[PDB]
Amino acid sequence: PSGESVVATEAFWDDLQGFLEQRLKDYDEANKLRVLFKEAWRSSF
Amino acid sequence: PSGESVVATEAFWDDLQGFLEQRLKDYDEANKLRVLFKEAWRSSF
Repeated sequence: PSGESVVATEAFWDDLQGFLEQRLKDYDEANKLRVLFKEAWRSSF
Repeated sequence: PSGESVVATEAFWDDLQGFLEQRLKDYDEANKLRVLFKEAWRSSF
């Protein structure tokens, strides 16, 4: 992986939010960041 | 943690990029995303 196709996966963002949940201790906030970061990644194109 | 003060830490973003490195298998790409996502988080304010 060069680092893109995996980022384009729901699995990536699920685990990404999983990490966010671990650190932030908040599902909803981690969810907000999952979306925000994914949209930022979308703007990376 | 409500999910913000930890996100405001370099440690958070370091581990965040660590996760990105694990999945993406690329330090530079993971770094790009660390910055991008952090700037997105900045725009969350």
